[PDB]
Amino acid sequence: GSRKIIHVDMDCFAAAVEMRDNPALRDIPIAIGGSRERRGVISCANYPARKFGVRSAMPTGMALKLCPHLTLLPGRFDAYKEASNHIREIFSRYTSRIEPLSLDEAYLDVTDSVHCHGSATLIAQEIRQTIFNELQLTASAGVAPVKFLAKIASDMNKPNGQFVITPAEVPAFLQTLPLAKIPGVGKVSAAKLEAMGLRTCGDVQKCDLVMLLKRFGKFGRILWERSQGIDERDVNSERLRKSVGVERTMAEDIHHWSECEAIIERLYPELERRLAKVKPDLLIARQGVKLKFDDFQQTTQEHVWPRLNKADLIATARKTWDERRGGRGVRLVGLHVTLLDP
DNA sequence: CTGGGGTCCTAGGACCC
DNA sequence: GGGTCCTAGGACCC
Ligand SMILES: Nc1ccn([C@@H]2O[C@H](COP(=O)(O)CP(=O)(O)OP(=O)(O)O)[C@@H](O)[C@H]2O)c(=O)n1
Ligand SMILES: [Mn+2]
Ligand SMILES: [Mn+2]
Repeated sequence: GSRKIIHVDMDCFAAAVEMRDNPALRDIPIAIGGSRERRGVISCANYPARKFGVRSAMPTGMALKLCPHLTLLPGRFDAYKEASNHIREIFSRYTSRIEPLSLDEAYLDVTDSVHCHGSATLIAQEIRQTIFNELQLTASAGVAPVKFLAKIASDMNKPNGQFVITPAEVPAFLQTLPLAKIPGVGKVSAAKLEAMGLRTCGDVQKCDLVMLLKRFGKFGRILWERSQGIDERDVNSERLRKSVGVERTMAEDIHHWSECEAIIERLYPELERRLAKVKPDLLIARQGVKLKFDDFQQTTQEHVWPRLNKADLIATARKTWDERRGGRGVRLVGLHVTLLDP
């Protein structure tokens, strides 16, 4: 049919929760990210900091080259987690059809709700307001007939605002929309479809689908469907965690197995505790390890295995350390585990 | 000067048709 | 010629 979707997105989420519990940071540049001593990167940044040009996923070295007086915080999870619990409860009051994406996001299908006389625009306005009133944080909304447009619109108005796209607005909206804003079209593909001349949807709309399944396979279909603004994906509230990882990047590389083993001794207890919260008996499907060398190439060894076992990890890492390092430094060691199927 | 937590997609070989 | 599991890797998102 024609549904009503509401992408809610907390505005620079982890930064906002810091500014509220510490109003001193309200107007001075702040970021959450690992310190440059540790080779970290920026998670999020307040608006005083984005002035300078600091964005998420930026190396901390560069965040300070463009904003020296940047206050760097490590980050507090629950403070973000507890806040993200509340917003989800607030969604619960309006629908049960809630697809949580990350901590600050949520797709909401409201097609079958009469909370605000069946107007998605108010329901969105309500959640944004009632989140503000009880958590003292601001949120932003995107209303659309489908999932990906509701998300694009949530960044449309950006800070403490919303943006609505009706089916009559859609065909014009997609003429000028660049492929890179379509969630799932990141840097590499954006660069590639453009080597073929395709920068906006409207360029793809005049293209052939037979060939787009040649050059891109399945991804060419998804591209083609939304360059057409078709998106059948349903708001699923049932998705579960499939895997639990713990990984670490160290200040200066390591070159000897004894060091790598010393790291594994310390990340295993965290992986145990984390997996305990979900499987108190530790039964799993596969476990494995992950190295990242200095040439940034990354390798994985993982094999079917019944229960989180410390000694098999050290074993498997050691074997990977031997036959795949080629005597390069390694900047990252990590442990992984794939959950059982239920 | 490049995190840490994840998701989904691809592809070859193995296994069992 | 199948499906499906197993494994490794890559693009992508917050
Ligand atoms: N690469 C990344 C990107 C995001 N994050 C995490 O994602 C959160 C919100 O996502 P987000 O993408 O919405 C950013 P937000 O802070 O909310 O800015 P906005 O107001 O424009 O939406 C941040 O608070 C970070 O912890 C990360 O850890 N690594
Ligand atoms: Mn956000
Ligand atoms: Mn978000």
